[PDB]
Amino acid sequence: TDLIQRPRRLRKSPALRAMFEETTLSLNDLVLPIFVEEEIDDYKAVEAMPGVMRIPEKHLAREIERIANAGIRSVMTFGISHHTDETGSDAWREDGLVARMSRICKQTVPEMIVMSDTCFCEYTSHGHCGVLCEHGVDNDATLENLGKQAVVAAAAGADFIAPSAAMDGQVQAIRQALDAAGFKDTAIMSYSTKFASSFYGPFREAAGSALKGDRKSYQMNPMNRREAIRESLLDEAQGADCLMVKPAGAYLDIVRELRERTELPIGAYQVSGEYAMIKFAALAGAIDEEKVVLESLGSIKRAGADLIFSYFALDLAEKKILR
Amino acid sequence: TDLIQRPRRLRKSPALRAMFEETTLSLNDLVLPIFVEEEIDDYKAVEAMPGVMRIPEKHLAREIERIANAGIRSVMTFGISHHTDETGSDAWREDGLVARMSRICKQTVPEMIVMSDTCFCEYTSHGHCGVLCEHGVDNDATLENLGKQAVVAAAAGADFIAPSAAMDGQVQAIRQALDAAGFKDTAIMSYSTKFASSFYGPFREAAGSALKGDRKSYQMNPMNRREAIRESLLDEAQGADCLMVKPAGAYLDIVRELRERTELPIGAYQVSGEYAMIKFAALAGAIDEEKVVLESLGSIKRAGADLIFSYFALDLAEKKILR
Amino acid sequence: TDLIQRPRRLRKSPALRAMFEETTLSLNDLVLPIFVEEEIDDYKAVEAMPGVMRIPEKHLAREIERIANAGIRSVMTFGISHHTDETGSDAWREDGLVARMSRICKQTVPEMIVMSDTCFCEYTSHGHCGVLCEHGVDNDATLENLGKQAVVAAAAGADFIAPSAAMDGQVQAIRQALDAAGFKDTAIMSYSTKFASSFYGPFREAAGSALKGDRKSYQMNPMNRREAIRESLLDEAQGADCLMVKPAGAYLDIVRELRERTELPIGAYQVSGEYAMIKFAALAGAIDEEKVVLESLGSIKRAGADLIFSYFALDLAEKKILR
Amino acid sequence: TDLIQRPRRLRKSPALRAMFEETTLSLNDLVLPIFVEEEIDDYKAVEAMPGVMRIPEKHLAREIERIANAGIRSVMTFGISHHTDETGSDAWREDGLVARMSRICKQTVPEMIVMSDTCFCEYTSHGHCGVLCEHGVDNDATLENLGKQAVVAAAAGADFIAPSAAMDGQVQAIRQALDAAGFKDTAIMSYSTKFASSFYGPFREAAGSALKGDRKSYQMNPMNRREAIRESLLDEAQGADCLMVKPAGAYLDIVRELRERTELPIGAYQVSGEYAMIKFAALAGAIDEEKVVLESLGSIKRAGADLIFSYFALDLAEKKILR
Amino acid sequence: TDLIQRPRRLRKSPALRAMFEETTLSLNDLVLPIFVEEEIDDYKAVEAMPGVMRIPEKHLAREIERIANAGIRSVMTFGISHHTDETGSDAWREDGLVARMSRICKQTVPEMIVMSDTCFCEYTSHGHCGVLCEHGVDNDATLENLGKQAVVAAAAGADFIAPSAAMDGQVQAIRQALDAAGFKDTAIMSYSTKFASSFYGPFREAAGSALKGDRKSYQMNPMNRREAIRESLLDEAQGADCLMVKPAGAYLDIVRELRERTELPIGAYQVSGEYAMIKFAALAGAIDEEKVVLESLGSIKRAGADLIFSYFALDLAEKKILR
Amino acid sequence: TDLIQRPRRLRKSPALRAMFEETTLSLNDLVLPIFVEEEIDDYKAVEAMPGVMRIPEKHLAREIERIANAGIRSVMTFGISHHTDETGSDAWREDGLVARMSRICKQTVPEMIVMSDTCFCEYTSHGHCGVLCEHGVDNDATLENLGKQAVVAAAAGADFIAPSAAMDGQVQAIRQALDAAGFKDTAIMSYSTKFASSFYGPFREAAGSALKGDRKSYQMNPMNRREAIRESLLDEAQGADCLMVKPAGAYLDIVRELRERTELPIGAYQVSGEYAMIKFAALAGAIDEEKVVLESLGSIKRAGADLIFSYFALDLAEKKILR
Ligand SMILES: *[C@H](CCC(=O)O)CC[C@@H](*)CCC(=O)O
Ligand SMILES: *[C@H](CCC(=O)O)CC[C@@H](*)CCC(=O)O
Ligand SMILES: *[C@H](CCC(=O)O)CC[C@@H](*)CCC(=O)O
Ligand SMILES: *[C@H](CCC(=O)O)CC[C@H](*)CCC(=O)O
Ligand SMILES: *[C@H](CCC(=O)O)CC[C@H](*)CCC(=O)O
Ligand SMILES: *[C@H](CCC(=O)O)CC[C@H](*)CCC(=O)O
Ligand SMILES: [Mg+2]
Ligand SMILES: [Mg+2]
Ligand SMILES: [Mg+2]
Ligand SMILES: [Mg+2]
Ligand SMILES: [Mg+2]
Ligand SMILES: [Mg+2]
Ligand SMILES: [Zn+2]
Ligand SMILES: [Zn+2]
Ligand SMILES: [Zn+2]
Ligand SMILES: [Zn+2]
Ligand SMILES: [Zn+2]
Ligand SMILES: [Zn+2]
Repeated sequence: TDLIQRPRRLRKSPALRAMFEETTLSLNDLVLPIFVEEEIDDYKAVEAMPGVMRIPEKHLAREIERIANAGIRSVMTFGISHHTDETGSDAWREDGLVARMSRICKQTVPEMIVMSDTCFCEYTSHGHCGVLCEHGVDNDATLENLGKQAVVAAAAGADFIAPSAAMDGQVQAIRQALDAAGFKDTAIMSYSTKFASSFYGPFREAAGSALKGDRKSYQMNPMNRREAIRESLLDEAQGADCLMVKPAGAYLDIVRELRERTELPIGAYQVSGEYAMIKFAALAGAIDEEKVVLESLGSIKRAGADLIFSYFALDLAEKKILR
Repeated sequence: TDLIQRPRRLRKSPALRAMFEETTLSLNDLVLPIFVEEEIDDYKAVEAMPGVMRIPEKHLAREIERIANAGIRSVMTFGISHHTDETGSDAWREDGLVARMSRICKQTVPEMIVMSDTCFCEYTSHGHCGVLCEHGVDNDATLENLGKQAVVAAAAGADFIAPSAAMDGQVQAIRQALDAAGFKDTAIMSYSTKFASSFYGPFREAAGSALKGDRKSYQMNPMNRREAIRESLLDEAQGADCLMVKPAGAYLDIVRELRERTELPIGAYQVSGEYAMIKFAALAGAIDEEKVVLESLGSIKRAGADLIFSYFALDLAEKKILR
Repeated sequence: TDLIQRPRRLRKSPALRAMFEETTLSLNDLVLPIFVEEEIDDYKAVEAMPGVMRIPEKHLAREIERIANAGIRSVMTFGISHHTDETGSDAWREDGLVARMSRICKQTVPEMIVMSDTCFCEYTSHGHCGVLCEHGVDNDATLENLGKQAVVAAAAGADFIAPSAAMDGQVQAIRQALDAAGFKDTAIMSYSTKFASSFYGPFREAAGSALKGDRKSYQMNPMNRREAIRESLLDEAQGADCLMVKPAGAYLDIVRELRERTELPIGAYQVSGEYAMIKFAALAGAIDEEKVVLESLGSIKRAGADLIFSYFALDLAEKKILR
Repeated sequence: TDLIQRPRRLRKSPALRAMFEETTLSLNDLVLPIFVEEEIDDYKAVEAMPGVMRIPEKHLAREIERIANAGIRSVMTFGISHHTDETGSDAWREDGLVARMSRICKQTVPEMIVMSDTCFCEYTSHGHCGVLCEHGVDNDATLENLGKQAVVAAAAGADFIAPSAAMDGQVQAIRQALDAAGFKDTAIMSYSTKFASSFYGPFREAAGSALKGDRKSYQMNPMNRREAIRESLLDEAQGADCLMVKPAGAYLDIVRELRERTELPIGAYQVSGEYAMIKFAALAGAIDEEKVVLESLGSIKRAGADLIFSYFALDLAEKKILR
Repeated sequence: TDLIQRPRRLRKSPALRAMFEETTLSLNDLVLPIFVEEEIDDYKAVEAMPGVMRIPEKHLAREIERIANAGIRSVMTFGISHHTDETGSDAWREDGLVARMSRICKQTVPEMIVMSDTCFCEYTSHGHCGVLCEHGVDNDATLENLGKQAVVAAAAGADFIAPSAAMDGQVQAIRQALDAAGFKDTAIMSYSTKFASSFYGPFREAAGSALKGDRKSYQMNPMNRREAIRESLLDEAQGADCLMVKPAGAYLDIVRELRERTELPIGAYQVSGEYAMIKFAALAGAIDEEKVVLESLGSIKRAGADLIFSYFALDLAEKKILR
Repeated sequence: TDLIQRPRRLRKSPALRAMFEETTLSLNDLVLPIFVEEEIDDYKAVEAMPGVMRIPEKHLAREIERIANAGIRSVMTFGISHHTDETGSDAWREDGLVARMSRICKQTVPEMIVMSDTCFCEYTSHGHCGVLCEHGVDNDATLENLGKQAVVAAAAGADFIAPSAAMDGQVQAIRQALDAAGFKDTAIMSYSTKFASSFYGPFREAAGSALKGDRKSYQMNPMNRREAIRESLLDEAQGADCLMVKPAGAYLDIVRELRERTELPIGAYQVSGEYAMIKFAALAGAIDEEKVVLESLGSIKRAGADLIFSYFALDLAEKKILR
């Protein structure tokens, strides 16, 4: 045949493929989500997320040291509340679970970058991400509370306040609140593009969010690509230090489009449902877990993500699979 | 607070979200991959693909009628061979499994759009997609054979010849051979950007591909986004009627980038590993299968895919979930 | 003051800066240029390149093993000739220095990616990169000879034929000659954009190029950015597998502009003058050598280079500074 | 051979190359950095920067007249302090070294465009670019001081206040301060994109900055190209009259990307380490200093810089190498 | 008022404006059009072009020496014919005026870059730029003759063959004829975008073009900007070494649009009508000639022209106004 | 010859050329500049602008009726002052020449769109466009006065206030001033991109501006294309209703670049020097005035101008050359 162009020439050997690989994945690209349950004794297994367990608050010092020894540079904290109410007020109490998870992490490992999930669905009796109303989740009532929670977590040592409530103006609210309390240097990792996904079931079981309905009046429609970009750019305008796309696995088109529309770092969340789909397919012997995990995380990097939130990070770190 | 812009305004009710949904998915967007096994009597369950089964050649006429009655408009045929050899020559036999699958489908439902998968990994003793040589898979020898296969599948009635061998210049070779044989109107559905993915294990089980090594010397590197675009644009230059990204699920950044680089239709293959990942977490109770399938297929459409190859297509049709 | 945007927030600690670093450099990005001198016994120090030495052909098998063991994946071969003449014909001798360098490397480390520098300035009595004529360097006569050289270097095992003669149509000539001789799978690493730079003095000393005038009638003008892009895009049109910008150091605007104009891999040559500039200020105590080398190579990667030709590569490998 | 396109046609002679040269370099493109040491008698040689010497304040009138007679249109002043303290308060004293270097230059040569380096690393006991804190260099404490120093240098006659502290909001601070003191016409040359480079060693020896640690908590990461663009555009937003990339030699990709993102003039700093690398390689006889200097400065122009800060400017001017 | 942005800041002095000037004009940018009349003894003044005169062929050797000594690097030759006929055949006579003008210039100043105007309007009895037929000017018959003219001007030493006949495919015809005759290195300066302008009256007077009608059936419509770009891009596709916009003065939007659509060098012809307009208002005392000429030529450079054909070039050179 | 593409096909006849002409010029595209001298009796001829005469204020009613009867839709007024002082205060007197020229025009012809030139160079003793200072023309002292003049001309009936002072923030100043006085509906035609051209000599003689020096500290440098765009976009930001490029003839590249950077209407001024160059070349019989005038104005339209200020408009209108 007559072909000047033969893409296969650079695919002949492992060495050639290595030399021409366009995207790299390292441990530094990973942020590890940790679930911490207050007022409890033993680690609790999360059924829907094989390998994942609620860390007892009294064992957090031990765990964050373990995580840090594995090479993990960062964690995103999620608390399981034993003090849920109507407005999730435990979250903004100077000594509530939110403040303490941060405090225990920063005090045990000063160099650990601690990102504090910032919401109310794990602390409200109804399970919704804010103050409920005859209306639904009240946007501006919630903004006030997010700002209050932001200040106590910032005071507790959190490096990033990561608003995941999907409230309009959330970044501005929190930016205004941190600044006024003297936390002008505390960064905001905004879950800027957060879809009303059906992939969060395993996470709600693990973080114990008591929601019976859905989050469609605040988390955005999965189908809306132009809206997804607008969501994140409104947060860049508001001062966010880092932007994010969640879920990440089935939204790589969003990640890539966003990368082309901002100079800001972009995080991407490999959600619980993705973790779950890989784990159960591997358990059924249908796929090779490690190859599938590396290809998955690699694609997220390829699409333009600077940071990836992944429940596989520790195992990848300890088993020296990523360095 | 004072916010003029409130994305949440159009999220208040199901009616508002329906009005403002940017992407829609119909039954028409789906192409159904079918496994046909010659010389057998009972349908065989594919263990790695819960719900999928090999159709006995003797029952193909009944199954294609069933699919057509469900409202499925197109299928992609894959055969399980009982006559494999070194070069997979049964594939270009005027009456081999490949020609017969097309013949039966088109004779049974003349309006059925039949896409014939065009390779050899299912017909070779070594399980590689072409002629093995001291070299590895010999590109040009395989081009010769792919052309011969093309003419007999077209001769049997295939509407599209779909090369999945990942050989350079495969679209040009198939186009010349078809035109020369008087099949200038037969279309080419090129598996233009086809990654050396770790997500095809379930498929190889279902199709009986006898491969011990890998396809890394022809299928392309998962990490190479620039190369991915170049792979499809080369096929556009050689005459493909339709391009394709495979896998789809973890490659929607690629689908989006390609959509913006061509005016040609783009197919996306929701591969066996993606199907198994959904099926197995649904069976373990971790996710809602239907919600996850529709969100996954919807994402593929949102990223820019015009057609989606999906194993869930017949259930979606029969359960009237998509019309 | 009141600033919402504070770039300094992600600069506070080594961990934060590591997380947000946009570019990374690995050992894999580097290609090692090697000088091999036939008919000699002792390694010769190149005075202008502190630390570099000509490898005796008799010791090449030992040095290529040493480089391969350091983890270097690829080399670019340069010979010092003891059999120079008017047309540099030893370069296309089935058993000349050029063929032998490749033969030895590939025989010794089969997995070594061997790029054979393809020119004549090291084999001609006049030191010009081709056939001298009343005219100057005769483009088309040199094209003929470059093709012949290509086939014998491919015949000896070179993985890439790297034309550095700066002759028009050199990639097309080399591609036709290779294909015709049955080397359709041999790749071309074109020195596509190669400037008539004043930074090659150390290299000419090390390679023994016997040139009294300059190369301004073939190598291109350092000031011509539009022409630079056009030079590489022409080579893309002629089939090059990889393009290149040489020198790299003072031409990262060119690397960036080319990166945005092609999907092809781009190499960048950190030339001898750049190496000498770093080596000599490091020896005078003016800078920290290691910090400067890594920042320089990192910049080349940041600008868009996929591969970097660098004389510092073996020290970087052995001192485990890059992996 | 058959080539319609022959790039070499316009390279045949010096006249042709001259006619088609795309980029030009003149003396007007150069700004000369001068080091002035107070309370001293003799010129002090800078070991790390051969040819460069600290000018005794009492000899500044003589030197700026010499510089101006050579054709140099502009200088950037750097003072060596004999009055260093905790906050570098000498810099904002109406008669401190900063104010006097400007005053002596503008009064001796009224047409000389004087740019005043605006920072504190040459005036602080610790050597850091601002007010130190338990925290590190205090951003907003430093902004106040930069504004105060800006007003006295502006009052002393400086044409450009050139903030090189790498503090967020620095341009706004200084713009606000000059305006309020009635210096609304005084321009700001912002070191808008200033990297935490390893190429400043020779400069710190010459300007005597007493820093033991590093500037990584304020000067930006060398590897971050998207961040580099954002840095400069934030300064355009803040009112800067001219933008700048420093270092310039190994950041030509940054210079070019920035040129494409703003209508503003862009300066580029050929730093001390670059000056040093060229001087020591030339001293070792490895390169031709003049050819290498002109090619270096030419590339900076080629990449998009309107002005170039260069320690070679005077010699280039006196030796009538550039006009 | 409160304005952060004050463009006036960099306009305060001649030194500041010199520093920030974005475009420069040198003697090197200019090409001098020369009129040579065979069989005459005295230089003839062109009334419509104050200052321009026809050079007697007998004095051409003296004038080309004069131009070369002024520092002019290139000329465009135009002959006044005493041997005109129906097809302008003296133009392709091995020893006709066209060949002789080149011969004399190149023999006298070998380094002179000689561009030979390539047409027939100066050699035909009817004054049209080619072969007249029942049809009008016959495109393909004129292509034949333009090729023959090309080879004899190249044979005489012309560095560039400049077709100004406005015939379709003229660059391809001239390129084939040159290559075939062994002139593969002769360049083509195509008058690629050449408008059917009303500004050539002075030129026709000076060149003696005997035309009674117009050139509207070959030269293009002044109003057609899309067509203008298409005209030059077609010549790029046919191999031109350099493109051109003629006239220049009232077409700088075209120059700018073309600059952004090609990487090729672009010439711009400051035509006779533009020269006469400047000369006559300068003579009537309405404008300052020198200031207007430099501003006009500067504008042409600012718009993107690499070379400018200008009748003012020798005065500019001799009066040392441009170097 | 073999040419699929023949641009000449659509040039064969006047009908074809007419059908495919891309740009049109009509009378509606023209605004006519008128000079009105107060306290005088007879029309005064402008020597430098043949055909142009100062209209005696007492004859303005007659002239604007004549102009309006010719089909002219608009005029730009310029007054010749008999009451010049230090600040040009006649311009903001409720009954000064500025207010009266507008009043007489709008009252005689209510439908006439009257644009009022808004500056001080025709009313200041020194001839500069504003309040002089030890500094030069005081920007903000001038802004106050421009606002005051804007209000009286707006009150006098002017439809457009056209600031031609080249003061920073001029549009904002005037927008603020008109709004506060209740002239929120009065439009601003900003001479947004106004170069320090050498083409205004004839205009200064006609409008009698007493300037001995130059306007280079406020009108912008002719060579600065990026600055030219920034000038106009700052005015769009400030609220200008229409933008403008002056001069227009030699700045068609600017006009085209601006057209691509804004949705705003763009005016272009065919200045006095252009008018003068065409008139004197025509008088000398060197060019055809009408063909040259139509081609000139046509090019300005072609480049992107919506409106053209032209001294030829009335003659073009009366002679029914444009309709
Ligand atoms: C290409 C890849 C199959 C393989 O490599 O085995 C042709 C079939 C694509 C679908 C595979 C799947 O669904 O996993
Ligand atoms: C091209 C230029 C070499 C020369 O002109 O002598 C091939 C080698 C590139 C590397 C030269 C270096 O490292 O200086
Ligand atoms: C093309 C047009 C000449 C014509 O049509 O007479 C070749 C010469 C261009 C320069 C003409 C001028 O300077 O007016
Ligand atoms: C976003 C929404 C979670 C929810 O429960 O709605 C904040 C946490 C994201 C992680 C979800 C996951 O991993 O599935
Ligand atoms: C920027 C930072 C200098 C430093 O010492 O950190 C201000 C001066 C730039 C010149 C540095 C050089 O020339 O090396
Ligand atoms: C702009 C500047 C005129 C000046 O005299 O500086 C306002 C009027 C423009 C018309 C000038 C002309 O027609 O030459
Ligand atoms: Mg939001
Ligand atoms: Mg392919
Ligand atoms: Mg080339
Ligand atoms: Mg900054
Ligand atoms: Mg043409
Ligand atoms: Mg302005
Ligand atoms: Zn929540
Ligand atoms: Zn296959
Ligand atoms: Zn060479
Ligand atoms: Zn500093
Ligand atoms: Zn002609
Ligand atoms: Zn004025």
